[PDB]
Formats: sequence, structure tokens, C-alpha cells
Amino acid sequence: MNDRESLIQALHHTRDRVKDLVCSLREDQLSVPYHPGVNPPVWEMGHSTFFYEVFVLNWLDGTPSYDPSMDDLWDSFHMDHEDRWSKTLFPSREDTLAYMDTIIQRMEDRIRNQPLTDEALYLYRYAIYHQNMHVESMTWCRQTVGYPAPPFAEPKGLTGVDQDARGDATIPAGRYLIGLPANRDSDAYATEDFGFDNEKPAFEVDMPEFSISRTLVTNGEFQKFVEEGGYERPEFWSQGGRKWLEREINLNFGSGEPPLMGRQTHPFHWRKRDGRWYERVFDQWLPLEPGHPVKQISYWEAEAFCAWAGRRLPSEYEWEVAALANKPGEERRRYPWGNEMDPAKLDMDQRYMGRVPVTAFPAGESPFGCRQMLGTVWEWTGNQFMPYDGFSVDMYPFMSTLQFATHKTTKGGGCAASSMLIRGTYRQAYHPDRCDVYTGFRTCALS
Ligand SMILES: [Fe+3]
Ligand code: NA
Repeated sequence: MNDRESLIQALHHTRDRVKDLVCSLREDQLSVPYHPGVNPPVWEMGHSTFFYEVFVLNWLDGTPSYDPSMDDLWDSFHMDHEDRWSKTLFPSREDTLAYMDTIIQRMEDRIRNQPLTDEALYLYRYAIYHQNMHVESMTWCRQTVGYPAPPFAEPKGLTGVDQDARGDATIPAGRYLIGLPANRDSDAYATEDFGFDNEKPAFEVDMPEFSISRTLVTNGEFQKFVEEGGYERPEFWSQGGRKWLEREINLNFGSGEPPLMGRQTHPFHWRKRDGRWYERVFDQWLPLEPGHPVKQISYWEAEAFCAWAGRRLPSEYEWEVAALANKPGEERRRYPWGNEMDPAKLDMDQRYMGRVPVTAFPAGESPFGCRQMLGTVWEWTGNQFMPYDGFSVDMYPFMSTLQFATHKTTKGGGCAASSMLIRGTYRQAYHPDRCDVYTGFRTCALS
């Protein structure tokens, strides 16, 4: 993108996603059950609109907030999670929609009527992408609480078989390139070198040879681990995993049914019915297909499956090498397949929702033959989410700084995220306990 036409089309597409997410709910659904992983949908709309005012309109022009009384209430750093559920502190769906439409129009007016400097373009992209982060969170909120799929989604997926594009790819030892230049080091920091602070600054790594699966772990592969007692056999689980395994949760959360407190013995959204596995897909239970990727599993579940399988997770640097194969002084790519985004090459944009065969999208393949490095699921890596040496915070300095060390790095972009913000250098931190985000994994051979 980067051109005004692409920018403005992205702005309207994002606005329409947000509006479809809040407007297709009944009024009584706007107040969602509390869960530490969701937010109320009117609040996410107002918060993601406010970001534009803070970091584009007021930032560049000194423009006052549309409603200055809201500045601390729409702020995600100042507003405690639980307080976002107030029916009194926040406007109505109708008024928040009107607020959004006004700000989206100011955005388009400003894009058209002011110079497209690197500084402005950088902030336009950042704010639009931040709103798309909330398009993803709003989509998974529905899954967490058992609401219907969004009207734009096609959650039954690619109906679409599995093929002999499997096996490991071997990445030869060598010196590879990770990340993107620091903003101050690149005149293309608004365009070709755009990324978030955690992608920067770029560095070289001496990589030992390794072998990585060409395909995501499938339901059918994971099902064997589950059915042979994997969750009851703590030899496969790490110290953290065993603690997670012992936690007591409401296993019925999001199902429509009363609370059922218990320990987890299989992926949270799976349910065996008369010996056949099912998965909750928003407000429906669908049969679990063997060749679709296993998804919405914690880091610990992925980690224990690897131990059982005689495999390991990739580090995030092995992951990015296998996805993009960039070397210093050679031509760089941002996607496994090259540098031009085509949404048909990957499962993103809140469409198939991860129900695709793990060998699908051959045009999205990496230079080593790995399929669906981008899209389908965010992939767990072995690393704690940490700043690269030389890190500098973005103008919005909380993009990364609250999630270091406690979270894992995940890579690639999940099915509910938007393709317009994704890159192979992208890093999405997730707490390792979470079962509520669109996470999956592929494995590597032991060293
Ligand atoms: Fe936010
Ligand atoms: Na992926």
C-alpha cells in the first residue's frame, strides 16, 4: 500500500470490519461475560478510534479530542481492564459509532489535504494497523464468549484436501538477517522498512543447520497425543506446563451451558462426542477435521506435544529464517513468497478462521517449502518475547514494553488478524497460558 488510495481503502475496510462486529450483535450481547482475554465491543471500537486522535490528529495538528472527557476512559494504559465493563462511563453503541465515523472522516480529510510526508504516512499506517489489532481481538472475543461468527467470516473454512507437501525442510547453516532497520537508520521507515519497535533494529545471526516441518501440526497428529493420555502423563510437560495442567477452570466457558470446573485434558475448544472429536466454532460445534491445523492451544500444550513427539519448537530466529531466508547484502523479502501482499496467498482477514488443510496455499510457500508460515495461526516459538539489542520504543511506547519476558514470541499472523499489517519480521507476544487466541505451531527436529 503506502499510496493514498490504498491507505484510504484500508481505512474504510477497517472501519467497516469494526462496524460489522458491533452492529451485528443484539443490544443484550454488547455486555459480554467477563474474561481476562476479551474487551467489551463498544469499548474496543471507541478505544481504537481514540488511538487515531492521539497519535495522528492531535499528534500532528494539535487538534483537541472530539470528547476530552473520554481521554482517560478510552486510554488502554490508564483504563484498568475490569473498569472497561462500566455501562455508565461509556457512550452507547449508537454514539460510539457516530464518533468513529467522524474520526474516520477526519482521517480521510487529513490524508487527502495534507502532505504525505514519511512522518504522516508512518502514523497513518500505525493507527490503522492498531485498529486492525482490535478487529482481531473483537473476533476472538466472540469465540471466547460463544457469540455467532462475524458476518464476514467463513468459519467452516476451505471445503480442500491435504497433499504430499509434507516432511521437513532443512535450513543450511549460514549467516542470516533478522528484523528491520531502526527508524532513524532508514529513509524508508514509513514505507518499505515499516514495522513496530519490537522488529528493530535488524541484526545478523550465525544460524546452525536445523530441520523444520513444512506443515503446521494437524488436529489428527495432536489427537493421537491427546487420546494416548498425553495430558495425564506429566513426563511430557515442563515445570510451567505441569502447573498449568493442574489449574482448575470452567471448562464450559463460552458454551452456553453452566459452569463445569475441572482440569484440562485436551484442547480447550475440543469436545469428544460419542467417540468423535468436535470443536466449538463460535456458536456451533463442528466435527474436527484431521488435516486442519490444531489451534487455540497454550504454549504448554504445544511444548508437551513436541516433547511427546520427539521434536522441539523453533526459536523465533529459526522461524524467521525458514519463513524468509534473508541474508545480509542479498535481496530482502517481507513475506515467504516475496514483497507484494496478495490476500489469496494466506488464511487471514477473518475469513476461513483456520479451517484450511495444512498443505493449502502453495503460492504462500517459503523459499524452503514451508507452508502457511504467514496466516492460519500465530505460531509458538521457544523464545521469551524480548527486545533486540538496540531497541527503541515507538512514539506509542507501550506497544511492546508491558509484554517482555513473561510472554512468548509467536510468529506469522493468525486467521483472525488482518493481512495488511503482517510481515515475516512481525512478533506477537502471547502469555503462554492462553487458550483463547488463534495460536498453533509447527515443530523442528531435535539438535
Ligand atoms: Fe489498543
Ligand atoms: Na502461520
